[PDB]
Amino acid sequence: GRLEDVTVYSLEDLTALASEHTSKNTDTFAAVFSFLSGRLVHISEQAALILNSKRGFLKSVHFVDLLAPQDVRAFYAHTAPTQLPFWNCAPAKPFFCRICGGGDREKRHYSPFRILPYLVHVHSSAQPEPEPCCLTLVEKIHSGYEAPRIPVDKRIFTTTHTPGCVFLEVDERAVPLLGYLPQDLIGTSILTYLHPEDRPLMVAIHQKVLKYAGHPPFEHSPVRFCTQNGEYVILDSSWSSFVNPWSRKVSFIIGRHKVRTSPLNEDVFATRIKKAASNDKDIAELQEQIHKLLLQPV
Amino acid sequence: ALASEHTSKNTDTFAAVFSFLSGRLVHISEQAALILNSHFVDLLAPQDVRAFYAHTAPTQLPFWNNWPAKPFFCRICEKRHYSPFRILPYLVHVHSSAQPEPCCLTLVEKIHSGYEAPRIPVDKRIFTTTHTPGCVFLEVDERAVPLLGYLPQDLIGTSILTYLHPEDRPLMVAIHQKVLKYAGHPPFEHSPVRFCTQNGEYVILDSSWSSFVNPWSRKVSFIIGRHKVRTSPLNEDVFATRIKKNDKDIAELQEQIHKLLLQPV
Repeated sequence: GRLEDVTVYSLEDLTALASEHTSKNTDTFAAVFSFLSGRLVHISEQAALILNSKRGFLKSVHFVDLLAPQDVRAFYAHTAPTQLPFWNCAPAKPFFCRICGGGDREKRHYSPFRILPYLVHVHSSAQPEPEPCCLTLVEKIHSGYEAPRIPVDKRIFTTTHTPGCVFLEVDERAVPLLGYLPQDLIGTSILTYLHPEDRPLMVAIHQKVLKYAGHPPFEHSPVRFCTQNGEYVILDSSWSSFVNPWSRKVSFIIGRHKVRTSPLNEDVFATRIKKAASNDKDIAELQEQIHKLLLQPV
Repeated sequence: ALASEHTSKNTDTFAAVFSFLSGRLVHISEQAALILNSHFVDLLAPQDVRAFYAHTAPTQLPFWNNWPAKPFFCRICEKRHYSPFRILPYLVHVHSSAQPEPCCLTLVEKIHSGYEAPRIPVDKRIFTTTHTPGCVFLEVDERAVPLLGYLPQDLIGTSILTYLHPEDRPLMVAIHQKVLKYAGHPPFEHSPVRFCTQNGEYVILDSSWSSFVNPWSRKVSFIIGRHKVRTSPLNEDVFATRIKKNDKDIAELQEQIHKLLLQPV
């Protein structure tokens, strides 16, 4: 089908490919993996240091095997060879993953990474052509409460949720603020992360969500939100909504959250065990009643 | 529930239960659209395999008829043919000689062109879309599938502009001007536009538009349209082979839309 040129690369071209990103700092690497096999065609010399891994081991892994299993689905979704910009018009959408250095399921430490993916072709000949590849610019990220430390007036993030109180969207600013990746939140319920003493508050919030539909956004009472290291952070939030213009019902609820405290353990990404068993009791109670009150048109 | 059995269906619907961490389909309903075999991720079109995995990842699946399920789509077929199918994936558990599996049960519905066999009523030829300030599709409702020929995965991430008749594209500038002007008000109509269905032929779309404005950064966040096809396309099967398959001259248009859509309101 009448196609424009590709720009094909080869193995020695890959050494320099995004040296601008790889020189940014000591947390960045570039990986190129084949859409055919899932194997690494090129990865930066510094990636063994950054993943705490070994150069040999990595030239022979499938990239996905490095990924935390929670993240494999976002990986496949965000790297589909069909959404991908080519590599230089609007182009390049960040996702997140935890990636380990592939140790031995005991010494395996996952760090969170921010990824920019691009499409690329390389070298050899199969039955037709030169190798479709993903170019991945990777960067280790840090808890917003360490080191640098996101300034206080910048500790803001945005989320949206369904009338069923299920998260639809979370902007990337949340990640170093809460220690979760977007995929951890999407499809889960906001109520789960809330302090129990604070969940009933959502009732009045969604009542205001109706009252103020078509009106500017409102504030209410702060709520404690559980970061992934387990400690709570106080959200000071503004809320509003989008009502479907045709059936005038609330389609989603939107929050801009100012994070007003810091946890004690400054590392929101610290490894934690947490029991996820029995707890959806008062949760379905609130979800059911909030949903219910939200069918009132307009 | 925890067993080894059955739910049947019928008439361009059938069930494939397949082995989870495994491969081979356990069960398959006596109904077979085109020639037997005994394999299943294998029956999918190249470009659909990514969706088939996303929507059937064991964690996303709900339990069967519990005490809830959401569609995805693929083309899941000389050599080959490929039809469109609507799917509902579930997690269930099955017995074998191998001392309970993990098991995904899927209910599969062959999809017809809204125009072919049992045509969709004219009053029901409505669907909705959303796109960014940069004219890229974010959301497409299922009801677009039988009407355009494309599965949502073909359209999400691509540009509205691409699909519009070149004759019709520059209405988009004005349609976006009105979006700013009618921001905060109920939907508006503007001149219609023609949309290139998957087979090659165009249809007229009569639409209303509105938008969602970010409440803090007072700029348009996305644009929503509800559309109604006026007129059957030249070809019946909106899914049929498709003939005239390059073109640019779009990019400038989208910078213009994107630039004008920067105005806070």
